[PDB]
Amino acid sequence: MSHQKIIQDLIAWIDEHIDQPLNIDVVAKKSGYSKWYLQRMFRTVTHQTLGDYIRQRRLLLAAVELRTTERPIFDIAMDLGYVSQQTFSRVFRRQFDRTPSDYRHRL
DNA sequence: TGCATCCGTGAGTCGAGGGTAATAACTGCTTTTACGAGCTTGCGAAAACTGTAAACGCTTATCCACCCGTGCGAT
Repeated sequence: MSHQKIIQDLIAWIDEHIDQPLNIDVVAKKSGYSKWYLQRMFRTVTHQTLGDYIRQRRLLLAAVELRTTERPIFDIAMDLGYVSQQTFSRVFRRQFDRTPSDYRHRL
């Protein structure tokens, strides 16, 4: 089994469990590998990062929880690896170039 | 020294059903008291509006250290 089949399984590993507290100590242990070694092979298969991409699906989930659900900004961050919305609102100007308040207005 | 008038006594719980009636003047005249009518203050409400330290949600400016963007290495 080549490693390009490993990371193909890893793209369906998280697509249901980004609302869960999913950390690297779960992803590495339930893959059969170590904590660091999964990140070296992750570059040569999809050209992007791993610890930011789980945020990139988490910040994708916050936008589809804002354009559909009435949940506030402060405690969507509580389930997605943040302890407050102060940093969680800040990276959204990097990921989608918008404010977490301004997305729901422009339809 | 009787004799004659007089004041003061006379069980206790309950009970039922209730309260009266005879008879008595008219007039003109003058002073006091009440009853409704109509105001005057004033007092408790409704409906607006001008001063402050927090007043509901929410962005940034920072600092920093867990983690690890990757590379290269461990047997």
